[PDB]
Amino acid sequence: SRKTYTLTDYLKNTYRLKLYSLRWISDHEYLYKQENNILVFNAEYGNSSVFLENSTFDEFGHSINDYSISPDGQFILLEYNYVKQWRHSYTASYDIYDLNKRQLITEERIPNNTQWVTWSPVGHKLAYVWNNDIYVKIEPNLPSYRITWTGKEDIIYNGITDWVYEEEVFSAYSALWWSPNGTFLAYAQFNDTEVPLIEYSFYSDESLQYPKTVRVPYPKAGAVNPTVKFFVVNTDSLSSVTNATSIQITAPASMLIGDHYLCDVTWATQERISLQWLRRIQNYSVMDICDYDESSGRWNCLVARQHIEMSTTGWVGRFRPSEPHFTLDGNSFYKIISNEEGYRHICYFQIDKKDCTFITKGTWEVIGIEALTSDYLYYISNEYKGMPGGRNLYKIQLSDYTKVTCLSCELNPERCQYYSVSFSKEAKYYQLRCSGPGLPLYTLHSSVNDKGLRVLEDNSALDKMLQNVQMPSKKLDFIILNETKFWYQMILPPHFDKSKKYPLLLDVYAGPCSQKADTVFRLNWATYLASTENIIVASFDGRGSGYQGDKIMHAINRRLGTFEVEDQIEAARQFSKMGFVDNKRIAIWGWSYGGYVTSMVLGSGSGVFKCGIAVAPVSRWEYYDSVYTERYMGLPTPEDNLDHYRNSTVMSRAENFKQVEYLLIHGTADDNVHFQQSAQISKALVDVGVDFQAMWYTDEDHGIASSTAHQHIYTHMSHFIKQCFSLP
Amino acid sequence: SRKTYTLTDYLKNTYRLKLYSLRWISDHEYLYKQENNILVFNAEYGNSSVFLENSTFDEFGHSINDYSISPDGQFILLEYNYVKQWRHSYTASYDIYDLNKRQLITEERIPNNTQWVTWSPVGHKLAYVWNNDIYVKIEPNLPSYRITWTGKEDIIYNGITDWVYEEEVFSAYSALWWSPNGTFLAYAQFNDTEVPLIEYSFYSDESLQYPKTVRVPYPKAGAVNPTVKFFVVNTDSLSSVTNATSIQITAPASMLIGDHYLCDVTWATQERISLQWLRRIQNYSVMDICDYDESSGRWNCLVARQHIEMSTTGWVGRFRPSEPHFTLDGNSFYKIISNEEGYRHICYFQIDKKDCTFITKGTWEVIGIEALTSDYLYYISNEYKGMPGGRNLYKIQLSDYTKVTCLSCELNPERCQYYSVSFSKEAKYYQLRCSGPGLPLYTLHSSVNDKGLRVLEDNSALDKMLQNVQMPSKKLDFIILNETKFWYQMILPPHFDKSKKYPLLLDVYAGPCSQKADTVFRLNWATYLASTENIIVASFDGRGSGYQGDKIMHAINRRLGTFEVEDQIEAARQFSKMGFVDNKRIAIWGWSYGGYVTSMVLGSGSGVFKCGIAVAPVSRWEYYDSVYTERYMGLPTPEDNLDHYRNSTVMSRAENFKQVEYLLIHGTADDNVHFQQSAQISKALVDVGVDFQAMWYTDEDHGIASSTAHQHIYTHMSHFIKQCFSLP
Ligand SMILES: CCCC[C@H]1CN2CCc3cc(OC)c(OC)cc3[C@@H]2C[C@@H]1N
Ligand SMILES: CCCC[C@H]1CN2CCc3cc(OC)c(OC)cc3[C@@H]2C[C@@H]1N
Ligand SMILES: *[C@@H]1O[C@H](CO)[C@@H](O)[C@H](O)[C@H]1NC(C)=O
Ligand SMILES: *[C@@H]1O[C@H](CO)[C@@H](O)[C@H](O)[C@H]1NC(C)=O
Ligand SMILES: *[C@@H]1O[C@H](CO)[C@@H](O)[C@H](O)[C@H]1NC(C)=O
Ligand SMILES: *[C@@H]1O[C@H](CO)[C@@H](O)[C@H](O)[C@H]1NC(C)=O
Ligand SMILES: *[C@@H]1O[C@H](CO)[C@@H](O)[C@H](O)[C@H]1NC(C)=O
Ligand SMILES: *[C@@H]1O[C@H](CO)[C@@H](O)[C@H](O)[C@H]1NC(C)=O
Ligand SMILES: *[C@@H]1O[C@H](CO)[C@@H](O)[C@H](O)[C@H]1NC(C)=O
Ligand SMILES: *[C@@H]1O[C@H](CO)[C@@H](O)[C@H](O)[C@H]1NC(C)=O
Repeated sequence: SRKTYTLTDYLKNTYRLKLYSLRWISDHEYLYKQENNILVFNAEYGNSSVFLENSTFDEFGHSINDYSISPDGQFILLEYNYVKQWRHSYTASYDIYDLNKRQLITEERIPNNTQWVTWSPVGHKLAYVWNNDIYVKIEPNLPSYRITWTGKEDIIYNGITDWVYEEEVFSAYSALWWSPNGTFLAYAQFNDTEVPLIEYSFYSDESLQYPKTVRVPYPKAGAVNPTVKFFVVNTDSLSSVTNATSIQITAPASMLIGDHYLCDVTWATQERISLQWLRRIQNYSVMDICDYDESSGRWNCLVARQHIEMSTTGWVGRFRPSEPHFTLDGNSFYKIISNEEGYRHICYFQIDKKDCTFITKGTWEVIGIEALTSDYLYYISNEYKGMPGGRNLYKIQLSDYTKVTCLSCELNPERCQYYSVSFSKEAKYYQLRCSGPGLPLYTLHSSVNDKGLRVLEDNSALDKMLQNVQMPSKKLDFIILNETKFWYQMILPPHFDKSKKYPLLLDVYAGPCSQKADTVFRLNWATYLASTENIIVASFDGRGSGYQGDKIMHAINRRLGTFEVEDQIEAARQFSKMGFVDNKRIAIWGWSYGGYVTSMVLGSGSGVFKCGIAVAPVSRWEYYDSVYTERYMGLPTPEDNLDHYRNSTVMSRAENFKQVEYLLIHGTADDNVHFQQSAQISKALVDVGVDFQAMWYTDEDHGIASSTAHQHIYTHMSHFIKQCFSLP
Repeated sequence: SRKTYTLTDYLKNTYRLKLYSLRWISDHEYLYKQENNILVFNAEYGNSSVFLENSTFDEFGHSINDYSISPDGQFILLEYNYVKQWRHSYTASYDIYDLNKRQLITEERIPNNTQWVTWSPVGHKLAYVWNNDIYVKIEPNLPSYRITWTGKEDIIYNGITDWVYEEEVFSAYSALWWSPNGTFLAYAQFNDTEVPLIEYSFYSDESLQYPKTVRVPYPKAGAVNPTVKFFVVNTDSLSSVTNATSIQITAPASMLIGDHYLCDVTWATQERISLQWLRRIQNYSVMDICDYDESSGRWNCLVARQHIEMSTTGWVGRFRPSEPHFTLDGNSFYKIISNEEGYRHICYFQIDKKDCTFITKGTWEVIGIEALTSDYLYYISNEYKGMPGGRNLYKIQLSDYTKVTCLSCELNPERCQYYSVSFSKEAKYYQLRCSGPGLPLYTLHSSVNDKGLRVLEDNSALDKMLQNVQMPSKKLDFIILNETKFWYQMILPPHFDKSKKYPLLLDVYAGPCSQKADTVFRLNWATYLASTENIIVASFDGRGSGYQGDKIMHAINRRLGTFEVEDQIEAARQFSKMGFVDNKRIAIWGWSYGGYVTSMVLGSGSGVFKCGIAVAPVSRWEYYDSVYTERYMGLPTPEDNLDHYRNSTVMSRAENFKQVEYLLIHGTADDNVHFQQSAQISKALVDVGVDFQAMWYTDEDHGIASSTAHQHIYTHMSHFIKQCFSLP
């Protein structure tokens, strides 16, 4: 009798997850916005005050898009006129509000169209990027000092990243790193002069008579990539008219030998910086430890003090060399590295000593190091109950590595099995965030004795609303494939009955180091497919998937479009043979890597799938960017991996699509996986005389996330699946 | 007759129409290519021999695309390495083969990537265009003389047209016109400096890592058009030492005022050239008559023999100002003009005298003037039986305009109601070519006592094959709307039965001066829809259509997207009265203008139609080109016609589409109706939440005509109509 979770429920966000986003600002207080007052909370006692009144900025004259408060609390950055670029990059105007006064500063304002801004970690110093050059402000109302002069659109980038670096190396537009003193400003410079450009049309509003051509430096696989330089500027010694001096730190000879990348920047102490560098062949990376010299005024990186990571089995790190977490003095640090068994665990490194010491071990993996104090290192792993898709927070005592406590496993075992955490400064308190399988639960804690302080948001409101609807349930379990455990999940319709046969949709991603079977609670298309259409939606993590060691993750090294595709077919075969799935109605779908796999599956000739939907698929590894592709496939030269680059396109399997109903969708302004990719898929289908369905989304990019497009594509695919499954 | 006309038959051409394409080379011989042998024929007696054996160039090494034989029969041009540009333009390599000898010419060869070649009209001089400049050859083996030096790719065009001029004005690449002597070479020169560029992606073979951006100068409505200059060179007075002397002919002062076009160039005599010009507001045109001054060396155009044409109710001419046919002495010419009742007839003009004399009159129109001799003007009209969609050859005795014979009406009246003609030089012989309603029949005749000589091709073969197929029939008829006749044609399934209800597809074009209802015999898609799928396929010629005078044709002046659209809806309504149509299954489709109308109909909210298909549609007139659009729509400024430009888009009707099932298809490399036009439609249906189907064809242009793409779209449209009509 209750209503079912409908397509329109998902689309209009009728059942919302409540959140509790805070920003720790000290060792015992955080900022939180409530009824859009920016408040401060005292962690120990829960009491709150009003940092910045909701009312303030009513007469400001513009919609304020985000804010940032100076660390040593005398000012606040008001971000407005936000215009978005790529995944992380955006441009914006900024005002500055002086708090010890009811006043916006009116002089020496940060310019409009600013590319990036950042407070120093302490005090109130400002660093920004405009027209691709760096600028520094010592005080909010004074003139800025110009640090670089070489900035040029699409060509020279100072302190911000170019397209590849934003997307694949740093996951940020930013390329600035202040010292903990705020004395030193470090920045990377990127040169893209000889990097080719991907070009495409943007139509814009009807009123535009002629289409625009968007042109972006984008190094496709095996092209000339950008180069990078790294610099450091003393921010305390600057002159109103005399040009600032930037000291350059050079990459180690073992990288300058060829094409390479800056991969990580991390200050250790006020006088030591850590640089991780990675060879274009992503086999070899070097951590450089560089110290400031009182005498010379320069930075020396002792060769004997370098740290090396190699991989014989695949590439380095999960998507990148892991982050190093330094002890307070800067003499040692902790880092995730693959152990001799191939499982990623925490290793202890001392700076002028060579090997490192494993402090965690076993048939699971550490996912991230989240905080370090002199008594404790806190990390998240999937150790609990051997479930690779779970997540908990653990604690190690550094005086005995065997002394390990799990801090989150038993807090709410049935409801919470997927945590993330956010510690105050010095880790005096931590916010725990549970993401499923029940409703998300946010809690606060004290670290001295790991006591539960409160409950910050339990989503009770959601709970009450959901009780009135036929929600689906989720199964997490595993199958065996050739002596190995591989997990899967199913989203089962309500009042599921195993004596009936249900149509099955295989939801697939399957990119390297991905995980599609886990314990998090989601409200999404699948929810609707199952609750209203009684469709089983299934996902499976096969060879190539992550968090279960290298044997499985690297099985696909130098070989995309291979074991990961086979394994999705085999999982389906095995789902077929469960008494409850009708083998006449099995479909497959996915987005991005997911579309490539889905396409490669549909073109395999397996006979197992009736129909599928590929959204924004890669169709040919030579079409995608250099950093991601080569990491998994090497270079597409005959000397290296050209044959497989050629044997693993969707075009080559064009003939087999005659055996299936295929819907191909792609947005036309996709700057990440270019429309070209699906354009070649269709040309290939056409050359061979195969019918299929298509949908381009004008001006949409890789996420197809504009509100109306979003509603449309999911509307379009629901029609498609419904009809594939003879469902009215 | 048992078997059916099948989709594959259409697509694979199981049933070929034979043709008889001949090339006259004198008053009494023609050449004909049978197999690959070139044959020469005698028209009077009908004997024939082999001019060029198919074997001659077996060791040429390159596949020969076409040939052109010098008018004095001494040499032949071989065209190879043919690369297609737009509709008429293309590049190619050329060799010249000396006939009296059997020698290829090795000296001073025509260059690669040549853009246009043409023999003089009498002898064997050559004029070609390479890198946008004109070169002349007196003798095939001698060095060429460079006539222009200003040529610049995409900017200066000497002797060839820019994109608009090629497609909308001359319907040709060529912009060279030899004088009948061969003495003078007259050529146009276009300057596209300020014309904006349409840009679009072209993806090419799979192997291209980066898509190429194609950029073409193309004035969209109301943008900066190209400019034109006209020159005439004396080709008898060229030297190697001195440069060629080009004499410019300026346009009339009444054209120089504002923006204008060069519409027609026609040589009257060895020393007289006729030029027509047209004002950007294409409602006024001026014919200029220019003579060579033997002493001066110049060309003078006496403002006094200027002839003016103005239209009160609309534009000038059908798709342009009609062409003049000059009597041999040059002093007078005949030309089709709209008369005072609004019908297009032949008018006689004497060069220095006012007005002109109409030699034909009546409620019908002359379609073309086909030949002129001392005693007779030959022309084609649609007078016979008052059928606007019929065509016939007529003869008028010049010494008494009331003496008008129909030369074609009674030859084969039940089989032939649509002819075209081709006359030999001096018109002593003519080939008739009938196109329907029966199978095409090609016949040769002598002009003396308009006698039949021979039957050239009667398609007997095709006849018998077709006897064994259940072919559809064709109903050609009319409906009365106000006090006016509007013609439709129906394509009826075999064994038609006026008692049963058939589903109907309205096949629409409906752009200005178009005619969809006629007596032509066609084997096409509609053929299949009727014969195999038992679908009636109807076309209708309403307001804005042509060959019925101006009341009908100009009714849509400055109002595109109105009466032509309404009228198609009304036609389908009328078809429903007629009791053999199922009004729950009426559909509509079109290409180009047809696409535009279909989409405008589908969005009218009319309820009449269930579904439709739009291929390569214009969606906004500001997107299409300047010459065509401004012809019917004026300028898109507030002071001229901007409101209707904005009330006539497909985008604005978007909400209405929820009422129907729509399929939109467009080639990504359409340089004519830019993909932009459908990209904007798709985004508008998306912004308003209307579902629909789509299909882009990568790298195809406005014709989407490569064999595979053609097979695929028609396959895909078949599936669409079939399911729209609940037909298996
Ligand atoms: C064919 C399309 C594939 C697309 C992207 C997939 N994402 C998601 C996971 C991830 C996670 C990263 O750090 C955690 C990360 O750090 C660079 C990159 C990525 C990749 C980057 C790649 N751009
Ligand atoms: C909205 C798209 C429609 C575009 C095309 C329509 N055709 C058909 C009729 C026609 C007939 C002509 O001579 C008879 C002609 O001579 C230049 C041009 C045309 C136009 C050219 C214009 N390219
Ligand atoms: C919390 O309460 C204590 C006692 O009044 C006070 O000192 C503190 O400032 C309060 N904190 C906030 C952020 O309101
Ligand atoms: C402003 O803050 C008050 C104080 O609680 C809150 O109740 C009110 O709803 C907020 N007003 C706005 C602008 O949302
Ligand atoms: C930036 O923007 C505002 C309006 O957009 C303008 O008035 C101002 O002068 C510009 N310069 C600033 C604030 O840096
Ligand atoms: C960028 O590198 C190019 C070499 O491709 C060089 O010409 C240029 O000087 C470099 N610019 C800077 C500022 O490093
Ligand atoms: C036709 O016959 C005449 C007389 O035999 C011959 O001279 C002439 O060359 C022939 N022409 C052709 C093209 O066969
Ligand atoms: C044209 O190209 C072909 C191959 O490049 C060559 O044989 C010839 O010499 C070229 N130049 C000409 C024909 O003018
Ligand atoms: C073409 O037109 C441009 C723009 O008016 C002008 O400056 C240029 O000289 C012209 N070129 C020629 C060769 O006519
Ligand atoms: C020939 O004439 C053109 C312009 O008329 C000039 O640009 C070219 O250099 C000339 N060369 C000679 C041979 O006089």
